[PDB]
Amino acid sequence: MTADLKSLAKRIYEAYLKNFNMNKVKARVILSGKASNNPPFVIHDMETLCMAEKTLVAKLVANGIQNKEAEVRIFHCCQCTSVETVTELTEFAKAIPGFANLDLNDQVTLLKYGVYEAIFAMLSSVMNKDGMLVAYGNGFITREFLKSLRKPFCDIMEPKFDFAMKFNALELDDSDISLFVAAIICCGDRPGLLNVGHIEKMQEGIVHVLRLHLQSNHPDDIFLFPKLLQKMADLRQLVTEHAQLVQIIKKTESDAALHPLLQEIYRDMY
Ligand SMILES: *c1ccc([N+](=O)[O-])cc1C(=O)Nc1ccccc1
Ligand SMILES: *c1ccc([N+](=O)[O-])cc1C(=O)Nc1ccccc1
Ligand SMILES: *c1ccc([N+](=O)[O-])cc1C(=O)Nc1ccccc1
Ligand SMILES: CC(C)(Oc1ccc([C@@H]2CC2(Cl)Cl)cc1)C(=O)O
Repeated sequence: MTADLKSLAKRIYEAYLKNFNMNKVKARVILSGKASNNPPFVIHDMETLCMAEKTLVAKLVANGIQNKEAEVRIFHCCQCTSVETVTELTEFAKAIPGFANLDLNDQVTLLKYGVYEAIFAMLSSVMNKDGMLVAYGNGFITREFLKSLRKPFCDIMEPKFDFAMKFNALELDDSDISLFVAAIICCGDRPGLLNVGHIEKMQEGIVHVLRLHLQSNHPDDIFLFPKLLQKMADLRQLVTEHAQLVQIIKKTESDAALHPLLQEIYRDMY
């Protein structure tokens, strides 16, 4: 249990709560509705989509996407939410003791492979069996409407709902997700890592606080730590399959222009 570790556990917790505006507590209260009778605007078909797109009429006109196919509009603003999460993650990583001290090539490498493995883990916080919160909790896209899209777009988010359902069953709080996300970033297994030895030292410190933190917060889930280690493996597989589907859609779809920042991350990944 010790004391210095508890401080580190909360440095990682105070960060995250500061960099990620949408956490599990806020999301879990919206989906519960036990704090407001003003539910979010549900998006379950093309009509509700075009309605919700009436608000964001400026972002679409200036971006030249107003008259694009429905699938290209969704996975284009949704692509904009990941560019924001990558920025927040880059700042959250600074709170990880030892990360700012590593070589820039290693920092860029760790974030290059860990951003999406964490985007999908945190994405589960705003997901249930029927949909996921969007627009900072103001909207709610249905899990079925995303499947109703034409392939391959309909095969993009369904795997995320699959992981989220099994992941959310572990019943973690932001205190646990923070350390978990920190462990994802500190992974000495990423390809091309220079000082592969030091990063392993930094990962052991985080993974150790995570094991002790889970043992202290979820005392009855003896094997919660092994379960999370398995989830880290599934996230790596989930990102691999996802990144492969972006390259496929990047050439076979002449109307879906990938974002520049995300274009560098997906380059020569898996
Ligand atoms: C993304 C796609 C479509 C819309 N829309 O039809 O309004 C909105 C968004 C979105 O993420 N908006 C947003 C902006 C700023 C902060 C939170 C959410
Ligand atoms: C980001 C947020 C919202 C929208 N939108 O719905 O108009 C678009 C974006 C965005 O980043 N679009 C984009 C795509 C490709 C290259 C640059 C910018
Ligand atoms: C896509 C990925 C992540 C989020 N998010 O968690 O804020 C949202 C979206 C998204 O596509 N939102 C959306 C779609 C359509 C209309 C409004 C908002
Ligand atoms: C997690 C998420 C939403 O996955 C995507 C989805 C769509 C795209 C864009 C449209 C093509 Cl396929 Cl060029 C890139 C990444 C993201 O990275 O923002």
